[PDB]
Amino acid sequence: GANKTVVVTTILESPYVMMKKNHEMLEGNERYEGYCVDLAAEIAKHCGFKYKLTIVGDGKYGARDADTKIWNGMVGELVYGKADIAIAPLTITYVREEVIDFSKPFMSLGISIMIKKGTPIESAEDLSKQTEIAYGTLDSGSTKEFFRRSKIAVFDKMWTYMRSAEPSVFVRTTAEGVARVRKSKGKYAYLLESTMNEYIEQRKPCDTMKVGGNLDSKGYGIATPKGSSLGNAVNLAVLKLSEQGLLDKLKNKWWYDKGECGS
Amino acid sequence: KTVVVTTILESPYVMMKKNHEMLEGNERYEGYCVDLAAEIAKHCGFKYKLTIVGDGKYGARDADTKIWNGMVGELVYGKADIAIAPLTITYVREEVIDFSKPFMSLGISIMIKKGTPIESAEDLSKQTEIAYGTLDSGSTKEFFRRSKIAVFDKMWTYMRSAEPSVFVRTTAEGVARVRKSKGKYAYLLESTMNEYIEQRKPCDTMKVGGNLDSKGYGIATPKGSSLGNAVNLAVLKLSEQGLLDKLKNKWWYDEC
Ligand SMILES: CCN1CNS(=O)(=O)c2cnccc21
Ligand SMILES: CCN1CNS(=O)(=O)c2cnccc21
Ligand SMILES: N[C@@H](CCC(=O)O)C(=O)O
Ligand SMILES: N[C@@H](CCC(=O)O)C(=O)O
Ligand SMILES: [Cl-]
Ligand SMILES: [Cl-]
Repeated sequence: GANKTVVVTTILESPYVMMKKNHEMLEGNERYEGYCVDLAAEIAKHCGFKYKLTIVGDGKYGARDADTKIWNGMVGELVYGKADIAIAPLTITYVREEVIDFSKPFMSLGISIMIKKGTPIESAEDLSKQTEIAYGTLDSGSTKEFFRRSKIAVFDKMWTYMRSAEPSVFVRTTAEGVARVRKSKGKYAYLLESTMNEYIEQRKPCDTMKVGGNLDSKGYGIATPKGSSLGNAVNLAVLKLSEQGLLDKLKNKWWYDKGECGS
Repeated sequence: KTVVVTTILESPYVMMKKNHEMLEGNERYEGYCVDLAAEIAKHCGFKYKLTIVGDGKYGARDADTKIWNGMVGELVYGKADIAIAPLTITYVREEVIDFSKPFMSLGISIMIKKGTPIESAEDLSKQTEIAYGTLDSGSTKEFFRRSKIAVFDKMWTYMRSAEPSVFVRTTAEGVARVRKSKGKYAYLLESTMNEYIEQRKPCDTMKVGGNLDSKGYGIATPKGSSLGNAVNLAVLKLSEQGLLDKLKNKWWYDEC
């Protein structure tokens, strides 16, 4: 049929998608800025479609309820036909690839540790061997599923602690995890993707840091419903933008050019 | 029936075993990609035959004839069913073959003989005493040829017309040339192979600077192959189980 506006699901996650300072008087895509906003514009230009950015209603990345088998978050938006494409820091995973399609990765990341500066923690093994410093992850995301599923001894030990910790060590948004690190006087460490860790490390008040190596190695992909006619073009678009150096330029723009913690 | 796997002799991905002359079939070979092939085939449930690519090339399309050579050509022209190798995911290749999600990350990197006064690609571009080049018929050469990025464009203009040729036929020859040119040759190659060589005797090379780009190796299949979906899920499964990390540790295991 005639061309239709593509519905893009995304999530309010800095610096991927952020409200512009004057958003209260703006409409449509103009309300937003950030890495994924710029990426969405590039992808759409290369694939030749118009689009509408829509923030996912439940503010979640996407997990499958064990009871009802219903997908929530952005994955759910794609699975149930509420969006045509997800352009967001959405991690490529086995269980998601079973139900949606992913482009080749546009950004690499690994699970990493965020501490308040001066916290006596250097590694995941460090965390697993003590109890004074609590630690947790985001809900409904790939990091929590990583620990839940891991058969690796250290990570399994961490999961058995996290799943039963009281009060809950899990948070609903990345921002909540960051606040919890900043406010807990070194007694909370946050497990999150290295991309978000490195971003926060450059924001005032510059009181956090990433420690140790990454726990795994993965990537974000642009996601489409299985069998979507958009998948092929979007995939080539990602590889073209990568080859041209544009993805590198966008990361520099949003992570480091705008960094608040010096040169 | 039996899946024909095209691969290439490239340490530590695929190597001839000691006394391979008395061995046969898949048993002749060892390495990261040999182990990976075994895991993939187990998860997908097929039997396979490892075969070394006839022309010993990764794959490039000839400008005139528009014929693909190397492992890419073997997939394009139906000589193999799947490629399991350090085969780089690129735009131009994705137009003619399919790739799994990446099983290993890499970037183009600089190898120098230790003590060479080079810190970066920018450094290389702005001098002429030290010659530099890349592998033939591979993604690295194609990257520089295609690049509009100013430093890389400048490097390409020099490399394409340098005499004698700065290009080499195999990775081993690039490394040998670095080691024998007394610091007057730098080799542009993927960080994976750079890091591997860095840890092997005579310990006289090193990787300098950051990587020039960021990409990955994928398992490749002909377009519309029945194997694509299962292979892709198998890679992600192996990744999440931590086995790709274990295999990297094994074959890049630490001479220096
Ligand atoms: C090589 C590690 N790995 C596993 N396969 S993936 O999850 O598609 C991925 C994506 N991006 C970078 C790395 C990466
Ligand atoms: C994020 C960079 N990037 C470009 N897209 S790719 O070439 O499919 C790839 C593969 N592996 C890691 C990274 C990677
Ligand atoms: N990128 C993750 C969310 C962040 C996290 O889980 O740490 C996902 O797609 O689920
Ligand atoms: N991995 C490369 C070969 C090595 C190189 O080009 O440096 C390819 O697939 O072409
Ligand atoms: Cl419309
Ligand atoms: Cl430039």
